[PDB]
Amino acid sequence: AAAQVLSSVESEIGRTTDPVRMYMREMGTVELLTREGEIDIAKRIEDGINQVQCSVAEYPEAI
DNA sequence: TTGGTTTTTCGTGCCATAGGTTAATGACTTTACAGAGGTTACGTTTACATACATTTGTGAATGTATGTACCATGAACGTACCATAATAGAAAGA
Repeated sequence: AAAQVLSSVESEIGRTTDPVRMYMREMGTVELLTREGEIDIAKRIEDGINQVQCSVAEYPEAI
């Protein structure tokens, strides 16, 4: 959703081999998250860890 | 009157009687080689006490080992002198 700006950037770039500008042009796609926006990410982490632990608990020979 | 055959002495040559230095094998005798017999001072073999090493446990040096819970949201963070010409490349008008 941000490659249209990166194409116009790379049209100006004369094959820069320095990884610093390359790194801080690939990392600039995702913007800043909000303060309470990562709470839902943490809850999805909770749901994933709980699903893995339920999959372990349904295995009978783990005990 | 002169040359040459004949003849006799005489010192010289040949033969025989005497008598002495010195070769012979030996018998020497002296030196050298061959025979055993008592004595010396080592050279190899053996046992025994003590020593440096080398083999063990035990008290200290470091070293990775995982974490610390007000708030920390994009940049190079100071690099650098700018020579010269063979050979290609990506486009721009011929």
